[PDB]
Amino acid sequence: TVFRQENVDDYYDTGEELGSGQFAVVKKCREKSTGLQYAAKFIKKRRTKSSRRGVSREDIEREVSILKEIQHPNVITLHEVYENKTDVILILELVAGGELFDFLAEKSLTEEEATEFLKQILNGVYYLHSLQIAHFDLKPENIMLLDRNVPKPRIKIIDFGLAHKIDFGNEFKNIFGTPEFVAPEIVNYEPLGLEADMWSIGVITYILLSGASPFLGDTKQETLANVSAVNYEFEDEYFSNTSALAKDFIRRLLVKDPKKRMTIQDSLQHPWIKP
Ligand SMILES: COc1cc(O)cc(/C=C/c2ccc(O)cc2)c1
Repeated sequence: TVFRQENVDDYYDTGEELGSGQFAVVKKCREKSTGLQYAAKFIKKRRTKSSRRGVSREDIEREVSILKEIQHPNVITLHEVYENKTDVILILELVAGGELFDFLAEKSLTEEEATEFLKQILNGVYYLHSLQIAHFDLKPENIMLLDRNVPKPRIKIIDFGLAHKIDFGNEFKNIFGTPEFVAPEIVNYEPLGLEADMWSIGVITYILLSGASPFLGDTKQETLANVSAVNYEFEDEYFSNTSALAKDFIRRLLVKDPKKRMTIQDSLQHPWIKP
């Protein structure tokens, strides 16, 4: 699938940088014809068949295809896609309140503040999983606020760079996500499905309530070993005033066997969440 090959600079002006990663950088931008503001994600293309630098076109096309399907208040929307010899440039909805991760460093949240964020995450993931889309990269870095100066900020899931359609119940590919947030099946290179996202939600919930990462070791290999062994516990120093029902929600997500883990529908009916 080919994308728009006119120079993006003829149609947009760029501004402040919003984030940069391994092979991509995101810049605030403004469409000249409308004055509307977006986030331009420049993804570096691979320049040879067998290179390790840049992103393969198959991977770029999958991210674009997923983004084109989604329209939900808690997920980023795609506006346009351009390309040139060096980059694919996705013009994405602008979410400018910063990461949940940076918001988290400023506060530990109350259970109400946690559940207000968490319910929005669950609603976005419910939409995705209903479409058989696994995100495969859920973590505070990929949750951005619309306005960080309201008591209950609205959030959007970003970065569909690892997302896959799961039309056969599972996909057998390597997912090099962030060790602190990946499920045991990712660590063990097993077939992957929607369940991996539910584990990540359990990790996110633990962090929201405590400010601490449940599996984090001193090295990436320690973290991955802890994940595979389900080596976590609720430290009383951090959880002493957290309700047992909140701990129960987490416990039913941080389950090694994907088949025994709560699904997204289970998580919405769980007594901690269900109104
Ligand atoms: C590319 O690498 C990164 C790393 C990172 O920590 C954050 C971002 C921000 C993405 C983004 C997308 C759409 C928006 O509207 C606003 C931000 C990008």
